[PDB]
Amino acid sequence: MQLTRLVQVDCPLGPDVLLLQRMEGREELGRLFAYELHLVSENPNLPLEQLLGKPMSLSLELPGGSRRFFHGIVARCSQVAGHGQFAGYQATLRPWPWLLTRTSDCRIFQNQSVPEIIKQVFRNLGFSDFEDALTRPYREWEYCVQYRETSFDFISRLMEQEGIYYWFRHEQKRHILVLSDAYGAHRSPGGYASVPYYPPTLGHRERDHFFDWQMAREVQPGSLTLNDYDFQRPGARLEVRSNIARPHAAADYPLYDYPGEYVQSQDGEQYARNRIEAIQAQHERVRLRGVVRGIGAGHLFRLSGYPRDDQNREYLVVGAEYRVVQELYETGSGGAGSQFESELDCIDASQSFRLLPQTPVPVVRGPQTAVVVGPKGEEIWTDQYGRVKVHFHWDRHDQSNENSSCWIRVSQAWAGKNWGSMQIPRIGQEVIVSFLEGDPDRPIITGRVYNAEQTVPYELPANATQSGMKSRSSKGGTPANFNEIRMEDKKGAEQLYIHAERNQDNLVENDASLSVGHDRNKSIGHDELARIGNNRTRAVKLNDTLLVGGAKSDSVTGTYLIEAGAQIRLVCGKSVVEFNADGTINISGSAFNLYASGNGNIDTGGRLDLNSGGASEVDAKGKGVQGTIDGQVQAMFPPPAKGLE
Amino acid sequence: MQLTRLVQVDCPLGPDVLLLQRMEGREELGRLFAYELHLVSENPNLPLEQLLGKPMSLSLELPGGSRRFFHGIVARCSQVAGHGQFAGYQATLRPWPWLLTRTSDCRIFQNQSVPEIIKQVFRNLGFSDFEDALTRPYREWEYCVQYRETSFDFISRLMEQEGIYYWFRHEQKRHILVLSDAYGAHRSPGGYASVPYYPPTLGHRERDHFFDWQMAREVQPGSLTLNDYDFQRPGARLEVRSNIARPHAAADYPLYDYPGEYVQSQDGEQYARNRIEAIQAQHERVRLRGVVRGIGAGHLFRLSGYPRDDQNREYLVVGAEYRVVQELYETGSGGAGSQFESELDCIDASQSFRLLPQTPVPVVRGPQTAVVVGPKGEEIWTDQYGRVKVHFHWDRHDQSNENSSCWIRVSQAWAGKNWGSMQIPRIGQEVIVSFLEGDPDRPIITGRVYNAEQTVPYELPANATQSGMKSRSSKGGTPANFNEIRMEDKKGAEQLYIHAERNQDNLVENDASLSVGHDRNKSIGHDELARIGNNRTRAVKLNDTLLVGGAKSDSVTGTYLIEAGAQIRLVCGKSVVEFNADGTINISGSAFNLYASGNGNIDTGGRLDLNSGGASEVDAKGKGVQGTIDGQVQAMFPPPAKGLE
Amino acid sequence: MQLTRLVQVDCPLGPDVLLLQRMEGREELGRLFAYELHLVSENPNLPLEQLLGKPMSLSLELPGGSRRFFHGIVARCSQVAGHGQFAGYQATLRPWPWLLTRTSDCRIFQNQSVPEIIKQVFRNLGFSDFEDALTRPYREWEYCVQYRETSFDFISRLMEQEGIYYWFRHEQKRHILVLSDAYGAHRSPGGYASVPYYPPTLGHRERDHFFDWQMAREVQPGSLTLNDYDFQRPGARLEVRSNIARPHAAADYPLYDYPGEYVQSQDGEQYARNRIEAIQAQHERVRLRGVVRGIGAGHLFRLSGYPRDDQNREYLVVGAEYRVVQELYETGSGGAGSQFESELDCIDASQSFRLLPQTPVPVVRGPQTAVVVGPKGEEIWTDQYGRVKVHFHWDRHDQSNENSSCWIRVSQAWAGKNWGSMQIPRIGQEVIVSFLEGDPDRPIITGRVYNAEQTVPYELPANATQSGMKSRSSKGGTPANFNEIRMEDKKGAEQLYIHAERNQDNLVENDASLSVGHDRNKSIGHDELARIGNNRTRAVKLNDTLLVGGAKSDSVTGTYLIEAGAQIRLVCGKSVVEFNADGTINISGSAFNLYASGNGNIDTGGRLDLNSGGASEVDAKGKGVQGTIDGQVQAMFPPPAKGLE
Ligand SMILES: [Cl-]
Ligand SMILES: [Cl-]
Ligand SMILES: [Cl-]
Ligand SMILES: [Cl-]
Ligand SMILES: [Cl-]
Ligand SMILES: [Cl-]
Ligand SMILES: [Cl-]
Ligand SMILES: [Cl-]
Ligand SMILES: [Cl-]
Ligand SMILES: [Cl-]
Ligand SMILES: [Cl-]
Ligand SMILES: [Cl-]
Ligand SMILES: [Cl-]
Ligand SMILES: [Cl-]
Ligand SMILES: [Cl-]
Ligand SMILES: [Cl-]
Ligand SMILES: [Cl-]
Ligand SMILES: [Cl-]
Ligand SMILES: [Cl-]
Ligand SMILES: [Cl-]
Ligand SMILES: [Cl-]
Ligand SMILES: [Cl-]
Ligand SMILES: [Cl-]
Ligand SMILES: [Cl-]
Ligand SMILES: [Cl-]
Ligand SMILES: [Cl-]
Ligand SMILES: [Cl-]
Ligand SMILES: [Cl-]
Ligand SMILES: [Cl-]
Ligand SMILES: [Cl-]
Ligand SMILES: [Cl-]
Ligand SMILES: [Cl-]
Ligand SMILES: [Cl-]
Ligand SMILES: [Cl-]
Ligand SMILES: [Cl-]
Ligand SMILES: [Cl-]
Ligand SMILES: [Cl-]
Ligand SMILES: [Cl-]
Ligand SMILES: [Cl-]
Ligand SMILES: [Cl-]
Ligand SMILES: [Cl-]
Ligand SMILES: [Cl-]
Ligand SMILES: [Cl-]
Ligand SMILES: [Cl-]
Ligand SMILES: [Cl-]
Ligand SMILES: [Cl-]
Ligand SMILES: [Cl-]
Ligand SMILES: [Cl-]
Ligand SMILES: [Cl-]
Ligand SMILES: [Cl-]
Ligand SMILES: [Cl-]
Ligand SMILES: [Cl-]
Ligand SMILES: [Cl-]
Ligand SMILES: [Cl-]
Ligand SMILES: [Cl-]
Ligand SMILES: [Cl-]
Ligand SMILES: [Cl-]
Ligand SMILES: [Cl-]
Ligand SMILES: [Cl-]
Ligand SMILES: [Cl-]
Ligand SMILES: [Cl-]
Ligand SMILES: [Cl-]
Ligand SMILES: [Cl-]
Ligand SMILES: [Cl-]
Ligand SMILES: [Cl-]
Ligand SMILES: [Cl-]
Ligand SMILES: [Cl-]
Ligand SMILES: [Cl-]
Ligand SMILES: [Cl-]
Ligand SMILES: [Cl-]
Ligand SMILES: [Cl-]
Ligand SMILES: [Cl-]
Ligand SMILES: [Cl-]
Ligand SMILES: [Cl-]
Ligand SMILES: [Cl-]
Ligand code: NA
Ligand code: NA
Ligand code: NA
Ligand code: NA
Ligand code: NA
Ligand code: NA
Ligand code: NA
Ligand code: NA
Ligand code: NA
Ligand code: NA
Ligand code: NA
Ligand code: NA
Ligand code: NA
Ligand code: NA
Ligand code: NA
Ligand code: NA
Ligand code: NA
Ligand code: NA
Repeated sequence: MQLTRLVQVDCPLGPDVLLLQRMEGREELGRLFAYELHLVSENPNLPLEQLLGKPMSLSLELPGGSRRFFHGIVARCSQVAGHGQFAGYQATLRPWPWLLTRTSDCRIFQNQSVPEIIKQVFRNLGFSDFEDALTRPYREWEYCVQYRETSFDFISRLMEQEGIYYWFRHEQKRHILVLSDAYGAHRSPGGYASVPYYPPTLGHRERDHFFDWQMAREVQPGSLTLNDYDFQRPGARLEVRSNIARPHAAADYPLYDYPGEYVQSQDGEQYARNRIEAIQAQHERVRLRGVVRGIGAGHLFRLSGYPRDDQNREYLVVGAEYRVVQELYETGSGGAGSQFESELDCIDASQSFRLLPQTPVPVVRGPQTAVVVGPKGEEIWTDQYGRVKVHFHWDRHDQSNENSSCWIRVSQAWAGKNWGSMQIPRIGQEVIVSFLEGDPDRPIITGRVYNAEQTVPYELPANATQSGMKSRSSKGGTPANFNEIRMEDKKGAEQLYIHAERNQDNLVENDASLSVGHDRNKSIGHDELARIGNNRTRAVKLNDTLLVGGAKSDSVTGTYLIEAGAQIRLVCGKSVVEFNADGTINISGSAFNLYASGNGNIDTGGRLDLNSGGASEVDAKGKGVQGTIDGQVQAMFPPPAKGLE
Repeated sequence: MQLTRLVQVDCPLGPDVLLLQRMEGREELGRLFAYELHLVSENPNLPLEQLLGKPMSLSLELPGGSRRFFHGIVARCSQVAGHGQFAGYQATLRPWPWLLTRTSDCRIFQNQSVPEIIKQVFRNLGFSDFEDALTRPYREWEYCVQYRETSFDFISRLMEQEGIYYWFRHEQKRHILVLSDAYGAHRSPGGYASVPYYPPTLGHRERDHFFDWQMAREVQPGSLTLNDYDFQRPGARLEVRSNIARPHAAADYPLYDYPGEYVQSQDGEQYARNRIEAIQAQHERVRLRGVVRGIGAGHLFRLSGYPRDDQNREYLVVGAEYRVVQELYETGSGGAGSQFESELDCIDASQSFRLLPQTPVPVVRGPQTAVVVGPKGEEIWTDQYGRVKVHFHWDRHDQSNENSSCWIRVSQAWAGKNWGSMQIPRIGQEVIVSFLEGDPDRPIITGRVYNAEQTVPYELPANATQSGMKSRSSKGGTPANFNEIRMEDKKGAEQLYIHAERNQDNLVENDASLSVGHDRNKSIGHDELARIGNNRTRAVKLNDTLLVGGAKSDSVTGTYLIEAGAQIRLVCGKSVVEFNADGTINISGSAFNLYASGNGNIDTGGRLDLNSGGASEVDAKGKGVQGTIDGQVQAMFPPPAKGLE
Repeated sequence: MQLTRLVQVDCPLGPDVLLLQRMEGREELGRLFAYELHLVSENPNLPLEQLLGKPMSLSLELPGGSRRFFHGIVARCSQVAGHGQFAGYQATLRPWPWLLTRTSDCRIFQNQSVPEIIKQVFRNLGFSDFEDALTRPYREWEYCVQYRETSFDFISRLMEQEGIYYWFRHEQKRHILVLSDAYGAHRSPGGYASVPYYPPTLGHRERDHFFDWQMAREVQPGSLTLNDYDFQRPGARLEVRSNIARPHAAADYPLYDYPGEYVQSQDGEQYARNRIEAIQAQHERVRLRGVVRGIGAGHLFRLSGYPRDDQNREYLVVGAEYRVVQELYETGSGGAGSQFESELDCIDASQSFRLLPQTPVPVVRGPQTAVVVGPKGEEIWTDQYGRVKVHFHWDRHDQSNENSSCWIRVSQAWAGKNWGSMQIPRIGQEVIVSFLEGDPDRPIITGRVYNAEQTVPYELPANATQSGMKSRSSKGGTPANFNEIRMEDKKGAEQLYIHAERNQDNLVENDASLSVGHDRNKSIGHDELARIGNNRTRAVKLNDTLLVGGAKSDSVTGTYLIEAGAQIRLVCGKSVVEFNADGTINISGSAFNLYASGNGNIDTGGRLDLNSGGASEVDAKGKGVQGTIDGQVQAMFPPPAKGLE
């Protein structure tokens, strides 16, 4: 209210009575300021329930001109027990981004740009009151991650990567964060555009102006060429360069970094461009002092007092540092501007501003594990390059699903040009994830692991000596639908076990050579057809045995030679024929029929005639009958399957 | 001894003569102090053999009260050649933990708590003279590692992780390190419990008290929730939170970190609790100045001079900073307390103390290798989750064995719910070990490697084109007991070789389809039994050959049809039967017998009669005899095995 | 030129007129100096095209003695607008290595030593004007990498690892960088070798000398033992120690680090030696002040004024810090040495100098990928330990080939003593490379990956459910010369497919047991020979069928028993024999011949006689003829192969 006169402070509560003596306000464009206010006043006790966590309003004035009325947060404050004759305080102010320093997350941003990624940490826990004075387009980040760090640390490092900076466009209603870059972004007052300069010849003057200049210049790197890798296009022209030479000795000495974190070429030519431009602020920076109360970090002006036709040009004030000083009364009615002071760091226009990086790159010093993800009913979610998708064990955003990550590559055992090893991670099983050069924005899947839900395949903690690979039917995980190859290396009990869950189809292009040292037992269920082109040879050192349980059937287009070295019997019920190596043919039946279309000869070298001689019976020796054969076949697999109870 | 009067210093050698003027002693609870002593004295030369590496004794006095007689180590000292009129020195003191700064290890601690882990680096190279004033229980660490770092750096970071701090309980006999936490741990003198406060109205007073207060306060993070991963229980409620709000604006803004390094839940609720509590020291800290010689870092007191009913409460002095000043003689007989000075940082009780972390977390910036271990006679030491145990190549503690590590997980190629790849590392062979997020307390096994003792399986540095897997018999490593699958990819000489060290058991659930393009040679040693359920079909385009070396035996329950398209001979020594497609049956023997139980018919379409006609002999064409057959069988494998000499 | 008198500065342009007042020159042996020159002069505008990037020449003089005429680079310079009454400037000088600070590379050095590795970054972008005063030999580095960092940062960290340091041997022609170590490397003037010392009793003297001493000493670590791993010799005595004790309390307290980055033993005993020696500079350092204008960092001298027989010995000045001061005219004709000042840090000889390390070790915080390399025509380049060679995606040095790297080990899935897994990376396919403990000089290959040129083997992005391994013919990558094992896990359509690109050779040591649940179809191209030692048993539950397309041939040394349970026919064109289980033998032909060498009997139990009875024809039932059999064989694989158009 309180127009007696003199001191008028509010927004959130500020007494008009409470006087101010000193301040000390540093800042840099793209950094926080701090205003070292030392107060003194009447009040003994005021609360802490807001004022420590909420604004103050300051009012710096160039009357008849660009008032600078201020409004910003209190973040550290104190009182002082030196004088019980009147209060004394301290009060350092810092802007609203500071209140994103004392905070911390682990959060993933996807398919967003790195201006409007920063809008959300603002908006979700804050206002819309910031502004946009950007002009070119930047990169729309596929996958950006605020890793472990503080939201304030997060936003600024990204702004620094992209050349965005900021300042506070000072407003009489609502405070403002100016998201900016380049000439056509900043702005300044009228008639004020050109500010004075004068050596105050009698020590001091009744006037506001400049009384100091210094132009410091260091040598700066000449060119920062960049390079990255691109597996999408593993042949492409990866290199990118930037160059801003000004004409002098020992200038164009080059820099070079690998991972500049780019995918597409032109974007890497921007990044080299932004980081090259920041370092060239240092090339030429200028140092001033004046008693003028209009300018501050971010402001543009033009100097006219220390002249050169085009030395003193446009000037963006980067870091204004200033002071207030007074021990003022209502005495000597009047009293005017009790002394002030300022100091300055400026630049130009065709020579433009960028921010120097200075922050640890979120320090992911080793691998994590993650669940390879997709909720129920699913088992396989890959892509064309054998990529999968994961949730890291830090997600308060979904029941991890196809949105938990970008696609992540897998590190196979053996991988070549459309040939080599492949086992893609199923959904729900855990992996090892590394990070290329340790960047939390660049996962890569580098191995698998077993846990309590995803348990080892075999008998553990027991047959450690077994090894192999066993798969699982997909869509349907029944604890035994699987193809497996398993080598067991336990002495005396070694084995190689191959299990085809359905069908097996072995193809050998030239020759094959099965050698078994003891026995083979082959048992096929329904049918075998074996076919061999040219010749089939079968040699058995001892007894060859064959039981047919149906009709046996043998066709030979030419000749079938049946040779014995002892004896040949064909026994067929009551009709038994027997050929012997001594040469005695024996035949028994129950009748016989002998027919020749043409002729028949029966001859000897002894006697023949007819009747009496051939045995009364040459018996079939028991076996002959069909029932007997049955069981020599059927003594097979008619097995039990009792049933449980 | 030397009671003239005035200055009385000893333990390790201190002259009574040698006067002291200045000191400057800073400390913080949980940090080292340093006392900037500038001496002057008689002596020109005294040695360096101890005094630089050993104590001094100081004596600060509040006579008629709490004397503070001191005893601590010298760690940096100097003399000064300004005056040959009397000596001048410097002497900065620091406590005994400093003498664990200039040291360094790489050592593993197992199944120990993180109070009494610190007891050993103390005790093994030092004393038992420290104390314990702790009250709650902390975590008993399964696996804790002092990685590369200094013993002083090791102990303090752990104390900082667990909320333990310290101070020195000042003793007239033997110096003391107070391992502490919470109210019921600290302590203080009597009647001294309440110390004075007075603005020394005539500049100065004949009295000891306080003459300054300042209560600085910053805004602090509102809550640090934590989260970790737990593969033992990969479904569990990992999250843990902590909260200490005091009522003000912009307060309850949260923090969040992942790996807080916890296994079990409650312990993570402590860690969030300890780290949240440290940051809330900064919330409210108080700054004092007095001329009183009783208090120091760690001391508790209660102020009474600057009052508020409950503003000035209990006060644990966190960091006392103080001064001595004198140029004193035995003149103006008397002379009293030549001036002193102190400064202070205090806290309360229901608002309790914790340490701010500030030390690099032992910087394991990449993987190591390690030997997977167990001394002789052993080959396989795993557990239920397919874990093994390693020694890292830095052990001066055992011939590495089952105690070298905690169990470490392995990174398989393919791992799923009781299905997937397994090859567990044998004892003696080397691996690659990564560290989760780069923490030296969290190894994980991530790959294998060959070395000079553990050599590549094949012909190296030669058949680079071969690949595969070969196992080894376990318990018995004979350079050829093994199951192997080996693909060789050299053009013209390609091969797939499968080797079963004992037994092979292939199971196909539906169908199988072996196609070989050239030849197969199958040779079984002892027996084959092949059985097919339904039908067996065998078709050969050209000559089918069979040699039996024993008894051939063929049974068919129904019909055996034997069909030829040219000719059928059965030759049996001197009895040869020959059926021909034109229809001429030829039979030769040495006798024949023909019998029919019932009837016999012999018919023609030409003539028959008896005798003269059938050949004198239709010869067996040489082959018939048993000796011949032998060699057609036996021309097999009766091989040599000469013998070596 | 300009001998009026007084001030004589040049090389690159320096006016004789332009006066100098202050300087402030700090340095440390093994670091850059900086000379804080504040100028004042006539000139308003001089250019910037060289002078900022090029030298100045200073001339410090001890007339009648060791002149110190200087010549060094300007790197940051400024002017000042305070006085338009005469100019004012600043000008900080720094040596020529500074101009390797504002630069950056990622470059590999191979089979070179770490003195003459530094020669090239010098020589390729600079002069030969440096010098060599080294005496012992150092390590010839197999593989050294300047990773990301600045050339100045690169050279100094390596010099610090090896104990080399430097200073500038000040020359009247051409400036000099002294690459040095040990006593016999430094040097100094004559008669000057011993410099004075005097307390300037009337405040000041007409003379140059010392007027201050201080000998500061801290306690230092007692011994730094080292240890590394050596897979070449995985059993060897890795440990190495160093020790320099001087006699005092709390001294011999040890250090220990693992990776000291050594291969061979003695070299690690040097590294422990160099790093132990640096820390023992701090053990004893000495602080001086004089008005003498001959000495500077690197200079050796001997003090004689503050005596002790052997306290004041040889003195290598490590860091001289000095000053100039004057506001001089040509007035009071004469005027002499307008005042100067210096300050000092010295050491000795038998106690020798080394550099303290202080630089981030190039921070490779995670893995890269790389192409495993060798240009066209090649597919496999390995060594004896299964190592390959890579180019990292940052090479501007070759079309990456056998010189791109040192040999790098691969991380197999399973690796043991001449047994275990092997798939060595082919040339052109990409890998994952980690770095042991994150050192850019120690790659290790830790996994594979697919990209756009090196594509997945199968149907992607489709049969994700298939897995396996497929190789490729080497020397000849035809998109189907390969051995493959492939498990397909899709329900109802599961399969195990084995493909041998040429030959397959399965060996089973004891038994084998093929069980197929449905059918087997085996088709061999040319020949099969099957042989079984003892007994072959074949049982078929239903119909056994055999078609021979050539000559069938069966030999049995003993007996062939042919048994039927229904009937046996042998049909051979027009001659059909039929034996039946009731006992009726039926024979039909077109003639028959029956012969017995000895006797013949034909008998019955009914009637016989001759003629009338046996059938007019028992027909062959159609099948008998050879054409029919043909197609029962030949209905096989006479397939089409139409042709494309
Ligand atoms: Cl009034
Ligand atoms: Cl108010
Ligand atoms: Cl600054
Ligand atoms: Cl008041
Ligand atoms: Cl607000
Ligand atoms: Cl879109
Ligand atoms: Cl969000
Ligand atoms: Cl763009
Ligand atoms: Cl607003
Ligand atoms: Cl507005
Ligand atoms: Cl091009
Ligand atoms: Cl340009
Ligand atoms: Cl990166
Ligand atoms: Cl591109
Ligand atoms: Cl542009
Ligand atoms: Cl008045
Ligand atoms: Cl411009
Ligand atoms: Cl930092
Ligand atoms: Cl849920
Ligand atoms: Cl979704
Ligand atoms: Cl499943
Ligand atoms: Cl099953
Ligand atoms: Cl044979
Ligand atoms: Cl008979
Ligand atoms: Cl019978
Ligand atoms: Cl006396
Ligand atoms: Cl003494
Ligand atoms: Cl502090
Ligand atoms: Cl004396
Ligand atoms: Cl002691
Ligand atoms: Cl226990
Ligand atoms: Cl121990
Ligand atoms: Cl507990
Ligand atoms: Cl003791
Ligand atoms: Cl005691
Ligand atoms: Cl619950
Ligand atoms: Cl609480
Ligand atoms: Cl961790
Ligand atoms: Cl729990
Ligand atoms: Cl509690
Ligand atoms: Cl006296
Ligand atoms: Cl309390
Ligand atoms: Cl640090
Ligand atoms: Cl031993
Ligand atoms: Cl043991
Ligand atoms: Cl073994
Ligand atoms: Cl063998
Ligand atoms: Cl067929
Ligand atoms: Cl005949
Ligand atoms: Cl014959
Ligand atoms: Cl003259
Ligand atoms: Cl000139
Ligand atoms: Cl220093
Ligand atoms: Cl002039
Ligand atoms: Cl030059
Ligand atoms: Cl050579
Ligand atoms: Cl080069
Ligand atoms: Cl050597
Ligand atoms: Cl030169
Ligand atoms: Cl020369
Ligand atoms: Cl030995
Ligand atoms: Cl020695
Ligand atoms: Cl290393
Ligand atoms: Cl060695
Ligand atoms: Cl030596
Ligand atoms: Cl004159
Ligand atoms: Cl010496
Ligand atoms: Cl640093
Ligand atoms: Cl090219
Ligand atoms: Cl080459
Ligand atoms: Cl190929
Ligand atoms: Cl093919
Ligand atoms: Cl059987
Ligand atoms: Cl008939
Ligand atoms: Cl017919
Ligand atoms: Na806010
Ligand atoms: Na004037
Ligand atoms: Na040039
Ligand atoms: Na679920
Ligand atoms: Na048939
Ligand atoms: Na049986
Ligand atoms: Na000790
Ligand atoms: Na008074
Ligand atoms: Na609220
Ligand atoms: Na042994
Ligand atoms: Na039989
Ligand atoms: Na043979
Ligand atoms: Na140079
Ligand atoms: Na005198
Ligand atoms: Na001792
Ligand atoms: Na090419
Ligand atoms: Na034959
Ligand atoms: Na057909």
